[PDB]
Amino acid sequence: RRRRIVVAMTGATGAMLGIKVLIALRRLNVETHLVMSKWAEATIKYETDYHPSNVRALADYVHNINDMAAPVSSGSFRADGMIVVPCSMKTLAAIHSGFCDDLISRTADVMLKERRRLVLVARETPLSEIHLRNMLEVTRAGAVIFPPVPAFYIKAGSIEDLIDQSVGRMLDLFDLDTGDFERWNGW
Amino acid sequence: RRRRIVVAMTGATGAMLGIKVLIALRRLNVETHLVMSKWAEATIKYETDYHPSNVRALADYVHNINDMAAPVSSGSFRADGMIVVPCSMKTLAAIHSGFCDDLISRTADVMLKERRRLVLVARETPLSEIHLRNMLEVTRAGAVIFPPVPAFYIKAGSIEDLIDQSVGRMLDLFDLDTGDFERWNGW
Amino acid sequence: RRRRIVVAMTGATGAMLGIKVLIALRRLNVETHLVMSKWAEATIKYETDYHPSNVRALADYVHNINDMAAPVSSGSFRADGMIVVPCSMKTLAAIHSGFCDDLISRTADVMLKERRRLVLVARETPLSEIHLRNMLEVTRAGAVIFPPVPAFYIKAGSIEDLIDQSVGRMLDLFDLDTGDFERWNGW
Amino acid sequence: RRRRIVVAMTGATGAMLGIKVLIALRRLNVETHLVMSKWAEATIKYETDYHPSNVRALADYVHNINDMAAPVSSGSFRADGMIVVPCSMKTLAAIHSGFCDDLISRTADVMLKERRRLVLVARETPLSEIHLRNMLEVTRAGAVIFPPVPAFYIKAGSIEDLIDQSVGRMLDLFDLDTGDFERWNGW
Amino acid sequence: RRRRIVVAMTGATGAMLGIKVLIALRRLNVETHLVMSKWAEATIKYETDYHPSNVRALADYVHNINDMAAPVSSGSFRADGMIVVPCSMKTLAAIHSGFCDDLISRTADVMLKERRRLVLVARETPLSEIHLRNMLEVTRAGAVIFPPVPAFYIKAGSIEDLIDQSVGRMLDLFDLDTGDFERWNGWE
Amino acid sequence: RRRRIVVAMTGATGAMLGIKVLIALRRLNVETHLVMSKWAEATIKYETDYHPSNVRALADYVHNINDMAAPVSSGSFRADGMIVVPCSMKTLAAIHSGFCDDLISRTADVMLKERRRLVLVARETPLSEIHLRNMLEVTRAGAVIFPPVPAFYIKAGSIEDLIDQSVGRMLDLFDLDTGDFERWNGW
Amino acid sequence: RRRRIVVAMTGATGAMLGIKVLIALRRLNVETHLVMSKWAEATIKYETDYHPSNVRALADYVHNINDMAAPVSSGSFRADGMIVVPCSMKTLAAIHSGFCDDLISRTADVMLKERRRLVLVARETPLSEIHLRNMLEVTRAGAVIFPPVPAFYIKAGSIEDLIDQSVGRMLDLFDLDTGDFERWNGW
Amino acid sequence: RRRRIVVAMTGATGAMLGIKVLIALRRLNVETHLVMSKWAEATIKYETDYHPSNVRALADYVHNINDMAAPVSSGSFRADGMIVVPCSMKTLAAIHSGFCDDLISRTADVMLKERRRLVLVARETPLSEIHLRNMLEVTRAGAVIFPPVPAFYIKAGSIEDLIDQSVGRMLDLFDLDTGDFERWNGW
Ligand SMILES: Cc1cc2nc3c(=O)[nH]c(=O)nc-3n(C[C@H](O)[C@H](O)[C@H](O)COP(=O)(O)O)c2cc1C
Ligand SMILES: Cc1cc2nc3c(=O)[nH]c(=O)nc-3n(C[C@H](O)[C@H](O)[C@H](O)COP(=O)(O)O)c2cc1C
Ligand SMILES: Cc1cc2nc3c(=O)[nH]c(=O)nc-3n(C[C@H](O)[C@H](O)[C@H](O)COP(=O)(O)O)c2cc1C
Ligand SMILES: Cc1cc2nc3c(=O)[nH]c(=O)nc-3n(C[C@H](O)[C@H](O)[C@H](O)COP(=O)(O)O)c2cc1C
Ligand SMILES: Cc1cc2nc3c(=O)[nH]c(=O)nc-3n(C[C@H](O)[C@H](O)[C@H](O)COP(=O)(O)O)c2cc1C
Ligand SMILES: Cc1cc2nc3c(=O)[nH]c(=O)nc-3n(C[C@H](O)[C@H](O)[C@H](O)COP(=O)(O)O)c2cc1C
Ligand SMILES: Cc1cc2nc3c(=O)[nH]c(=O)nc-3n(C[C@H](O)[C@H](O)[C@H](O)COP(=O)(O)O)c2cc1C
Ligand SMILES: Cc1cc2nc3c(=O)[nH]c(=O)nc-3n(C[C@H](O)[C@H](O)[C@H](O)COP(=O)(O)O)c2cc1C
Ligand code: DMA
Ligand code: DMA
Ligand code: DMA
Ligand code: DMA
Ligand code: DMA
Ligand code: DMA
Ligand code: DMA
Ligand code: DMA
Repeated sequence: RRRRIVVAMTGATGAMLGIKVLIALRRLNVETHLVMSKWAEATIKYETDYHPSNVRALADYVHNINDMAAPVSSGSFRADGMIVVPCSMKTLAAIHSGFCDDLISRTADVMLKERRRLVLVARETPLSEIHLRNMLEVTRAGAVIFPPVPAFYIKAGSIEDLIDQSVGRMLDLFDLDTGDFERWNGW
Repeated sequence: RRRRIVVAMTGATGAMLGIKVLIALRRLNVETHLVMSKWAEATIKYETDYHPSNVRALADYVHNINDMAAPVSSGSFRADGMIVVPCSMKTLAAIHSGFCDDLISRTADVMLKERRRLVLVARETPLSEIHLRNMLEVTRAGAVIFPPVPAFYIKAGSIEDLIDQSVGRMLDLFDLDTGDFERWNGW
Repeated sequence: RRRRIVVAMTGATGAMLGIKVLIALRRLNVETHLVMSKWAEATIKYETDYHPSNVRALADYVHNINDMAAPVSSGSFRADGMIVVPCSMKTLAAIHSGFCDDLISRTADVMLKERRRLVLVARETPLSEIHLRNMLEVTRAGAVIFPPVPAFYIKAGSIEDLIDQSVGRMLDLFDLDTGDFERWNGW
Repeated sequence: RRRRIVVAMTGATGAMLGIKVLIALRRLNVETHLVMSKWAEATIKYETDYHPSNVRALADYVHNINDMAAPVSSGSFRADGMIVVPCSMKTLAAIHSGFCDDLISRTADVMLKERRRLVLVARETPLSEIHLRNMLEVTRAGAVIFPPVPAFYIKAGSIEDLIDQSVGRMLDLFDLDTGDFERWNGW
Repeated sequence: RRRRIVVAMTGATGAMLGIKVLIALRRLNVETHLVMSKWAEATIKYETDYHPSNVRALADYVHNINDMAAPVSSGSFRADGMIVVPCSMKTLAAIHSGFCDDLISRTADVMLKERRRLVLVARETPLSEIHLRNMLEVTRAGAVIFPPVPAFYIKAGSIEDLIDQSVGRMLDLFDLDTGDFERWNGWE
Repeated sequence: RRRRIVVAMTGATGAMLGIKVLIALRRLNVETHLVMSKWAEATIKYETDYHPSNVRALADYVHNINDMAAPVSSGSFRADGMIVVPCSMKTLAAIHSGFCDDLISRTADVMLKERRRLVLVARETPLSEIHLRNMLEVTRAGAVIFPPVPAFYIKAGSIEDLIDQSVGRMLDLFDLDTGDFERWNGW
Repeated sequence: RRRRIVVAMTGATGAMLGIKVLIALRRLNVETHLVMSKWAEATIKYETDYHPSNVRALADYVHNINDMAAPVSSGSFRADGMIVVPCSMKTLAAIHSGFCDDLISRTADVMLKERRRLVLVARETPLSEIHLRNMLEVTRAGAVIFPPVPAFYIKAGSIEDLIDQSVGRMLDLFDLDTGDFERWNGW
Repeated sequence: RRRRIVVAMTGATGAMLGIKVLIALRRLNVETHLVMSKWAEATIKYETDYHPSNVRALADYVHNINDMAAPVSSGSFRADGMIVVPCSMKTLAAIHSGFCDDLISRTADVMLKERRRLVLVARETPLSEIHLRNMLEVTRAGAVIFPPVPAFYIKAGSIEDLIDQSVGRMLDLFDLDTGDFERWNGW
């Protein structure tokens, strides 16, 4: 019935990106399935005013990071995509290597084998050859690398305006239209 | 005598990153050599309150984008590094491919052959396999890929605070200390 | 203004190598930051007369293996080098793959992206194609593989004499001279 | 009816490893064929109390390094394996490249084409990309790389104890049990 | 306390390039360690008015090509870099393959493993796929390929002027300024 | 009925090499088709006594650098080979990449697809990994890389002697004998 | 005026192939330049009735294996091709690696760079991955691998009949027709 | 109880090699399973005095080339190895590509997956890059390439003497000793 998208958050800086993804997906009437890593919860508390319990309330369903029996861990579970936002280099490497020992990496591993859209908001700078090799080869395996670089051409008035443009551009990859930002139409 | 760094700006969004790099380098008593692409001047006018003539005044020397006889185009010219900020995918590809048909790509080509530090603030999202292949292989050739992703863990109060942290992290790669941002020291 | 070097120990045999690196680095007035793996602590207990607390007293600062918020885990933290001594195949693989899920592998991951010297005293024999592929490719990413093979040409009288020579050659890679071993100068 | 093993010594430090291999193999009733390089003889004289004449007496047969007509140089010659101990980087590269211009490299070249066990006690530190590429690719061709790294977990009392453990683990690869060292069996 | 640079000469044409490197480094108070191959000595005799004994006098220390126990053959030996000038395809291949069976190739092999600057003035034309593969892959291992192609834009009045510029550009890679050639500064 | 050879000059130093190639080819009764890049004309003026109009007078036919409709730009046009002398790194990369947006790179692109001899006098030092990758891979596509390195073994009396020898060796690749230099015949 | 072909013999079994190549080329009015390795001379003596001096008399010119100043060692020397018959794995590896430390490997190295026909009668069985890697990659560099495998379909009456057929097929690669063997034209 | 070896003959010249393999294996008390391709039967008739029915009588079991249900086509069937003698380039390519559309290529495909010894007496000269790519990559997959090149150093008196030596060296790869040829033991 309703479209399903798995939203995974990891311990890279940029926790507000994952929070605003859940808000935008809820408004778009998308059934969300949230998984938060241990260090994702730590960065949520430290960088934002949200508590992990507040972020869990923004999602239709929540699954435990270590619960490999969760419904989303099986390819038979029907879902239409997954976004890891923000995505740490550790989780990027787990997905690239195939070492799927938690629910985030396993569900991403499953999305790739089932040929479902997987978007990794990989946040790190500068990049080593390890990071770039992982990005290139996971891209060839089917994933989409979305570095959250600001779009300064929108003449933003606040940090939130840039984050809203980024979140809207992320969800474009699932053929979803937030209508929350100004798309380019020339000068 | 004074350290020399070539500062190149291209037509990717984020012109304020290159402007604040020139300001920080001037304060650090670094002799700067500025080159601006045609579309870099266009994005400076459109996203910022600066005019190209204002940015040129922030640099000790300015060289024309099409002047292949400029001093910085020769490896015999002594310089200590180059940063392309912001760096478009087009200029990243010119450097990766070796098609050095303007002063920015030629000077970058020269920095790589002379084994001088070259930093590319490559701004694009999402990334295709073309972008990532260019990033990986130019990295193996010696360049440093620095995607300008914000560091939200600093609890920034403004867009300028995030840009200042990014610029300071860029210049760390030249062993320069702005002292303009708060470095991580735990929670 | 002292030089900072991260000393990481893992659960490969040869715990005395890491202990003597700390002792050396202290005598040369280097500020050492020690991280010990869980199995490093076990190997320290089993094959040396030291206790992990004795090892911690040899370092200027100690960080917990699971504390991903430690200062050394960020590239903004300035450091001059990192040595993993001894380095197990497990940790070598974590660094090669990029699966940086503890402080040793994350700090090493940061050293590579910030282009700082990383020395892996990788101890294992014989070597599989997995080990050698990881060594070769992590070398291309910037790390130095240092197998702790004895230099019998020094005509040592004890195991400790051979360890001292190995430790001295390790620290040569950071441009540090222990002056504790006979450098080669003909027969 | 006796098993034949070619024992080759090259000019890497650690000549005692090859001497003890000859002693251990004689104990095990293996017919040994010794080949010593020119710089192996110099190394034997420098760092051991053995003269090359003493080492030749430890072997059943001795062949000249320059004698490409020696029996071991033909694949039609029955042999069960070969160990280069210690193995220099030069000889590792001769075997990797295929430039078989002396009896050691040619016999190793023959062992690989006849699909016989070839162990290279490659001793060098630190390792360059050249060394590791040669190790990885000669491994894929069928060779076993055995860095002589000490097993400190045996809680040794002398340098000789650690050499004995290494020699025993080397000969494990030929399915031989010296019985002179303590194998791991838990704490 | 002085900087040490190993200067290796091989049997590629261009022996004067190595001779002028030794002279320039002496001028810069660099302690030079010279190794000459067998065919480098033949090339010196044929192409120059120097005898190998004259070239050896230009260096602070000279090591035998066959002496694998020379000080420079160990990584424990302190040194800031090595330049092979001129560098034959044979020696380029020895370094690329790792077949380090003489003092020049072994010392270069050691420079690469110790992460020290290694410059190969590789002289050959035209180039085969063998040469180019060796150049590309040894570059990735850390070496610098410096083909001695003349910089005609200096408007030289003699062969020696072009050689002096090449030698100065070589030593730039060791952060050394001979001050004996005109660096580019736009159109004169 | 005469052989046709395209002579292309680019903005690398060494303009006299291309001028002498034209003179040598004229003496050998070869119909030459000249294309000069914009920066080739500037280098001709700067480092030689020739004017570009003098160089055009040495050729049988001259085509404009931006005229993609020139006869030599089509494979249907009969031609026996092409030499780019001197060849910049920029034009080397244009040919390697296939970005054939001027008459020199397009004609070279055509020579490769029609399996005609293409000689690139690629002049640059030192060489980066970008340059060498382009040289290796364009060689595999069919091109011949000819770095203009002097042949001191001819015991030359002037710069012109060494240039004459290089030019003669260049034209050897087209099975042409200038007879203007001394070929090697032993000591 | 006459065609020049370098004939190189190495220390693989099959010296009679090289001798019969020299006889066939003399009959075809080809100027032959012979180079014999040290182990080719030993092989000639052992498995043929020829003395090396008899083989030298079959050639128009002879050059010493260690004479790097011989005429054929330079690309400036006019020559139409080279055949190494028989070709050892050692010499195959010297050519593949580029380690051209004798006149045979240097002349072959020169033939490849000058784009002249090079035929390697590589004789070894079985083949290792080293041998096949060298064969494949030297082929891509321009060489032709000619294993001297007998053509039994000619219905030979002696060993010499099969040798004559191999020699004729070898020289087919130089566009030469010995005319002393029966080519295939159906049953 | 008895050793089983699959003997496959294909349509390359050298049918007598396959016949003599069958005779040698019968003498060695090895249970042989013969498969002949269509063009091997034509080759047997043309260059030997045997009829295909005579060759079938030399084997213990015979299977039809198109019978994909034969016992040897399954990995569950116990067998100790397989030799394809002689091996055409077509069959070499079928095994390399995996296009196992007859019993010879499928049985070889099975031998590789079950990790059993597979020897390909690949006969062709000269070799293309296609042939050598197939040889190299099928070798890495487990097969042994055995070019039937004669060993002239045995000082043979007839064609059959050289064939007997090749056959004995072939079966050396199955740890079998025909004992009817002189192995090398010096001059
Ligand atoms: C405050 C803080 C910020 C961090 N930011 C990043 C980051 O931007 N990128 C990254 O790759 N890792 C970052 N890390 C490190 C990761 O949290 C660490 O590698 C962790 O093991 C990743 O775990 P996870 O992917 O399972 O959530 C940060 C850590 C902390 C404590
Ligand atoms: C307003 C604007 C913003 C742009 N932002 C980017 C960008 O973020 N990344 C990118 O690769 N190209 C961007 N482009 C496109 C580049 O300007 C374009 O590819 C141009 O050819 C690059 O030229 P240059 O690198 O020589 O300056 C942008 C263009 C415009 C007009
Ligand atoms: C006594 C002992 C000795 C060990 N020696 C080695 C070794 O030499 N090399 C290795 O790769 N692993 C060795 N291991 C196994 C590692 O401890 C194990 O793989 C562990 O997962 C490594 O974890 P760490 O790198 O986080 O310390 C040893 C284990 C024990 C108990
Ligand atoms: C005293 C001494 C110790 C050496 N130790 C090593 C070593 O440990 N590893 C290495 O690759 N080369 C070492 N070498 C250099 C080799 O001996 C040199 O490369 C030589 O050419 C190897 O030749 P071979 O393999 O034929 O014996 C050493 C040389 C000397 C004089
Ligand atoms: C006069 C002369 C000039 C030579 N020039 C070159 C050259 O320019 N490039 C090259 O690769 N080899 C050249 N050689 C060949 C090398 O000397 C030969 O390959 C030798 O084996 C190299 O040995 P080395 O590198 O140890 O000195 C030349 C030889 C001679 C006699
Ligand atoms: C005086 C001068 C000398 C130059 N020499 C070289 C050179 O030797 N090699 C090179 O790659 N570029 C050299 N360049 C830079 C090229 O001219 C520049 O990259 C240009 O874009 C090449 O354009 P073209 O290949 O279309 O002629 C030189 C430039 C100048 C002004
Ligand atoms: C009698 C005899 C036969 C040989 N046959 C071969 C052979 O068929 N293939 C091979 O690669 N090496 C063979 N060799 C070994 C080579 O002679 C040896 O590797 C030598 O180093 C090659 O040197 P060269 O290529 O410079 O002549 C044989 C050696 C001897 C003594
Ligand atoms: C008389 C004759 C001799 C042949 N010799 C060879 C040969 O030596 N090598 C080869 O690859 N093909 C040779 N062929 C071609 C093969 O028979 C042909 O490619 C066939 O398709 C192979 O089929 P098979 O491998 O299934 O037997 C020969 C063909 C004929 C008629
Ligand atoms: C947790 C669980 C039962 C996973 C199995 O589903 P899958 O994605 O591995 O595919 P399949 O339905 O074939 O088992
Ligand atoms: C613009 C110009 C004259 C470039 C030449 O310098 P380079 O970097 O190509 O090196 P070199 O000094 O050897 O010519
Ligand atoms: C604990 C912590 C702050 C980790 C992030 O380090 P970083 O190097 O990724 O920081 P940045 O790239 O934003 O400078
Ligand atoms: C001394 C000698 C005979 C060397 C050739 O060995 P080989 O393995 O090539 O012999 P063959 O392949 O002929 O059995
Ligand atoms: C001549 C000689 C003794 C060389 C050893 O140098 P090395 O670098 O291989 O030894 P180590 O690594 O122990 O310093
Ligand atoms: C100026 C022009 C006609 C270019 C097309 O040449 P082409 O070789 O691509 O065309 P064709 O394949 O028909 O020769
Ligand atoms: C003995 C000798 C002169 C060797 C040089 O040959 P080469 O082909 O390398 O010289 P060049 O490239 O100048 O023609
Ligand atoms: C004719 C037949 C039964 C073929 C199956 O062989 P297999 O080795 O593919 O079967 P399995 O894997 O079940 O042993």
